[PDB]
Amino acid sequence: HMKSHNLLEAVRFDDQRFVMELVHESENFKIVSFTFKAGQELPVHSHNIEGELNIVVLEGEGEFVGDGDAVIPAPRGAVLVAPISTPHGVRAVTDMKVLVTIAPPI
Amino acid sequence: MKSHNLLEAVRFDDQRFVMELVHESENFKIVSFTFKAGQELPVHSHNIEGELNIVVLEGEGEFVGDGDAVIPAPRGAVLVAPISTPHGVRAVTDMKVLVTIAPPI
Repeated sequence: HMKSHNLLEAVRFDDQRFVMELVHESENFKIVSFTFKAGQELPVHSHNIEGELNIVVLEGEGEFVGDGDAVIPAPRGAVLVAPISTPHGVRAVTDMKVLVTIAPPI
Repeated sequence: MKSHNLLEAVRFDDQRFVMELVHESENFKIVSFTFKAGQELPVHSHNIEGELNIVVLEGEGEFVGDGDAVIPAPRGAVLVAPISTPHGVRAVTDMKVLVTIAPPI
């Protein structure tokens, strides 16, 4: 076991690209955060396997990106749920942090 | 596939916390809980393997465990715990959390 992470207590930016940080990994799920400066992006991708992910916008605003660069607005508190095999990406409009939970883990 | 703006049209109930199913599949169950300040998701556990995570989307609270032990849960805090470890949530301010359970019970 049991533990907490204050994910907005101190965020880490990188001006050249997004920052990826492992929050948790077990047999049950993998939890990772992505911290973006405004305009940065986690490019659209997928892993050709079973399971789903959810992407929760913790801070800032952005877009959930998919197949053909199609976008869903991702305001703070928005959650995207998708199969891991479905192309997904994230684009930050403002400085932004998201949490990704993947189950089962890749 | 599908997105939910969980801080849009937030629903509170004066008498009890509001639980809303976000997503359910074989992989995980995703549920939101919306609390007025002072409301609580009572400490609970199920004797089965798996874990849950609780993400604070808005407001501030406390993650609650065995013996009423607390861990501050500011906005953006994430609790990860076994499903079998006693876990609850207490809202200090009006609060909304997202809970992901894997595998779902």
